[PDB]
Amino acid sequence: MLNSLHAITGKFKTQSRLVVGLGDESVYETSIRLLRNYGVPYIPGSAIKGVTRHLTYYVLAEFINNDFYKRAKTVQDAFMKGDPKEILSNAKVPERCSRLCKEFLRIFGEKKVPEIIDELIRIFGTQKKEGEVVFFDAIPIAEEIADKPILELDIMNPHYGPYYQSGEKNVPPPGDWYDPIPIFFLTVPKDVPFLVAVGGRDRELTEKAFSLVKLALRDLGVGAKTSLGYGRLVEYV
Repeated sequence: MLNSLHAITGKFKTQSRLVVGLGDESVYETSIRLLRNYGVPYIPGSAIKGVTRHLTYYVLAEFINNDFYKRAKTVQDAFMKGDPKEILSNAKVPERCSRLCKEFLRIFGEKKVPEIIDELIRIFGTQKKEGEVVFFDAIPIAEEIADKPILELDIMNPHYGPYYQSGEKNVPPPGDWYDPIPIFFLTVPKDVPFLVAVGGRDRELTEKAFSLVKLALRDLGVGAKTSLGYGRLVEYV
C-alpha cells in the first residue's frame, strides 16, 4: 500500500557529536543497530517531536506579554495540557523578534497568529485533538557510513525539572539532584548520516512540520547534553 501519507524526507549528518541513551532495546532494535549500523542507535521520533514542540513554545512566548521564563511555561503548558487556542488568543507578532522567531515566521508565510496556532494544533495535536503529522524515527543510513564509527560508552543519570526557571540556575538546582538510575549513553561521532522524515495527508502542513524539524535539529539539538552543543544535525547533498 504505503501509508498514503505524504512523506517529506531529508538526509542529515551529525554536525557535532551525538549523545544517545540506550533504552530497553527490543530484538528488532538490537538487530538493526548491531548488524546494519555499526552500533549507532537511532533518534526516536518522539524526541524529534519534543524538541520541535519546544522550539515553537519558545518562539510563541515572544508573542505574549511578564518574565520570559513564565511566558514560555505558559505557552508550553497550554499546548501540551490545556487549550492553546483559548490561552494564546491575544497573541500578537512581537516588535523585536529573535532569530528563531524570524525563522519561525518565514515557515508560516502570510498567515495570522490565531491561524498558525491552528496549524500547530494540527501538527502536534492537543489533549482533545489528534496530531495529523507523524514524526518518524530518525535512522542511521548504513550505506553512507564511510568508515566504522568509533563509539564511546558512558554512564549518566537523569535529572528532571522545568526547563524554564527564575534567575540564573545551575543544574541540578540546590536541594535537587540526579535520580539513582544509571543509564548507558553512546556518543556518536560527527558526520554520521541519518534519515529524517515526517508524514501526513496535508502535504503543505507536513512540509511546514519538516521545516520546523530542520530548524530544531540545527539550532537546539537532540539527544543528551545539547546545552553543551551536542546533538546538532544539518541537511546535506
